[PDB]
Amino acid sequence: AQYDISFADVEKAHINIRDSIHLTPVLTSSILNQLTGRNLFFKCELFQKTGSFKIRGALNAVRSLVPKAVVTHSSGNHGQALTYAAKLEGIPAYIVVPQTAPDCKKLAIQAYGASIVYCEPSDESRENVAKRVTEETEGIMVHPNQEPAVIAGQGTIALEVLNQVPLVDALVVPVGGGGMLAGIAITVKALKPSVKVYAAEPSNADDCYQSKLKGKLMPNLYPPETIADGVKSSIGLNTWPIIRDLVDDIFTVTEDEIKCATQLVWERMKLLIEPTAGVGVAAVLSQHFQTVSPEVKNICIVLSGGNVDLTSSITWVKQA
Amino acid sequence: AQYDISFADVEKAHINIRDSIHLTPVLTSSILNQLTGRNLFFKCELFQKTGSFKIRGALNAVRSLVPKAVVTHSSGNHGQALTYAAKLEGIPAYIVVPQTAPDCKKLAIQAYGASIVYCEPSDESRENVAKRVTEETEGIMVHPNQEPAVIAGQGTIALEVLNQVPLVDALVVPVGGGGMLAGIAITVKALKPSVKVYAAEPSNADDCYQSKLKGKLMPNLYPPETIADGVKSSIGLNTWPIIRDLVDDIFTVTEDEIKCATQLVWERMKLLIEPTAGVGVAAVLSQHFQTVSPEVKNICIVLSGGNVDLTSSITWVKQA
Ligand SMILES: [Mn+2]
Ligand SMILES: [Mn+2]
Repeated sequence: AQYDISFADVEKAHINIRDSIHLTPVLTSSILNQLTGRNLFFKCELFQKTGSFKIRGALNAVRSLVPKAVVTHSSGNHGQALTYAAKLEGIPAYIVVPQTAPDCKKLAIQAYGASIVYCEPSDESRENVAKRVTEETEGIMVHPNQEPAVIAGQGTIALEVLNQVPLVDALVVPVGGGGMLAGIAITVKALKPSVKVYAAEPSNADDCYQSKLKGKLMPNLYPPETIADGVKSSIGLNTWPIIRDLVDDIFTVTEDEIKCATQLVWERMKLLIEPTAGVGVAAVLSQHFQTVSPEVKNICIVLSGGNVDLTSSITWVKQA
Repeated sequence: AQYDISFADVEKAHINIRDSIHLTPVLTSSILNQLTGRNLFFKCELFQKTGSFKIRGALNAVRSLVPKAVVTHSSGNHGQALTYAAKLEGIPAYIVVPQTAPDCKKLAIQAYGASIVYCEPSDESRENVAKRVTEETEGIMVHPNQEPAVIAGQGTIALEVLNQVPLVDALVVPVGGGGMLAGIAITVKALKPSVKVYAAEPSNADDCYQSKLKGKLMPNLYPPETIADGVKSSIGLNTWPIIRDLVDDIFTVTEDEIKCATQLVWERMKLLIEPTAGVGVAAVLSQHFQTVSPEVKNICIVLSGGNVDLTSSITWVKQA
C-alpha cells in the first residue's frame, strides 16, 4: 500500500527536472522486431546528460536535499551524474568507486571535478567506504538506488514512455539496485497497471530474480562478475518491497546473451549502448521471453546508458 | 542555369520515397556546441534503412528506371542500398566493390543477396568493371553518384533539414562523388539560397577542393588512402558543374582530424558513425572553419552513415 515513494513524488520530480534533462527519443528497429516477433520501442537514455538516465535521480536528489559536499558510491554512472548535478550548485562531490569500474567512468567522474575514492568491488566495501567518507567530509550521502528522491527521479522515465508510446504493453528495465525498476513500477502501476513491468538481470548477478523466487531479499553472496558493470549491486531495502509487489516478472540473461545483444544494437541500430543497457535487449531476445503472451505486443526497452570503454569492448566483440 | 537535376526532381523524389525511408532525427550536443562556438544540429542518416542515406538515391533510381538485373560499383553503402531496393522489386543485383572495402560492407551486400564482384581500388577499375558486368548481365547500371535519379534522391535530405531546423544557416556535407552534395546544393539554393552549403573532404582525397580551386574537374591522380572509406571516389561530370556553381566552400580535414572527430561523436553523442561521416564533424571542428562568419550560427552536419567495422576501428581509437 505505501512504499518509500509514491506516484506523486514522481510527477513532482518530473516537473522539477524536466527543464534540465533531455526528453530522449524512442527509436525502433525492424530487424529487432523480426527477431522477436514483437513491436519494440527503444527509450534512448544513452543520449541523456552524462550518458545515462542517472541524471534524473541525481538532479532530483540535489535539488531536494536542501551542504558541505555530496557523497555516494557508484560503478560510475550515478557518480558522474551526481557530480554534475552538484557542480551546478557549487557543491563538491566525493565519489566512492570500485577499483574495477571502467576507466571511462573513472575518468569522467574526475573530469566533472569530483574527488574519486577507490574501494573494493563489493556492496559491503562500497557502502562502508561511502559511510566513512560521509562522516569524514561531513557531507550528505545520496545513495545510487535506495534514496527516495533518486528513485522518484528515475521513475520519470515511465512518464515519458507512456506518453511517447501510447500503445505500450510492457516496459523492460535492467535491474541493479532497483532504483529505476522501482520508480518505473510505481509509475506504470499508478497510471496504467495493465502495462507490464519486466526486469532484466544478468544470470551472473541474479539477486533480484532469486529474491522474487524466494519471496525475500537475497543479496549476492559473492561480488558478481559480469560485463554488465552497472548492475552489480544487489537490490536494497527500499526497492525490494516495490519490486516484490509491483514488478510482473524478471528475466535473466547470460553473459553471452548480453554480449550478443549489445553488439547487435551497435551494428544494427548504430547506438553505442553500454553492455549494461544490452541486458534488457537480451531479455527480449531470450528464449524465456517467448513465453510472454502474444497480447504483450508493444514493448519498450530502456537503453539505460552509453558509457562504454571502446577499447575494452574489443576483447569481446564477435567476428562474423 | 540548367544542371542534370532540378529542384522539382528532388521534390518528386521525396514524395516517391518518403513512405519507404525513415524521417531521421536531428540531434544536438552541448559539448560539440562548446567546442565550436556554433549551434550544431546533426542529421542522423546513420539511422536510415541500410545504415546510410544511400537508400534515398537507390530507391529513387530503382522506382524510376522502369529489367534483368541492376549493376553498380560501390565502396559498400550504395551497393547495399541498391541491393535492398532492387530486392524489393524482385530484381537481382550485381555489385562491383573494391577489394579493400570494409568487411562489414562486403558482408552486408552479400546478406541482401547480391552477387559481389571485387575490383581494384581505383575509380578506373570500379568504372571499367561495372561497365563489363553491365554488358555481361544485360543489366541496368545505377551509378552511385552521377545518375540523376540518384542525385535527386540524395537531395531530399535537405528538404527534411530545412523543415526540421527552420533556423538553419548552413549545411555541412561530406563529399565523395558529389551526389549528395549536389542534390543538397540544388535543393537549398532553390528554397533558401542564403543558407550556406559547405563540403567537407579528406585532405587525403581532395579532388573536390582542388577542382574548386582550379575552376575545373581534377580527379584524384592516385587512389586515395583514407579511413574515410566512403569518399574515395572523385567527383564526376554531372555533379561538378553543380558543385562549381552552388557550393559555398570546401573544407579539408586530415586523417587525424577525422579519427578524432569520429571518436568524439562515439564517446559524446553515443552515435556509431562511420569514419566517413566523421568528415563533416571534423570540418566544423577545424581551424579553417573558424574563419566562417559568426553570422553562420546554426549549422546542420549530415551524419551520413554508420556502417563501420567495430574491430578494425580499434586499430585507431586513441586512448586517453
Ligand atoms: Mn542483480
Ligand atoms: Mn574527394
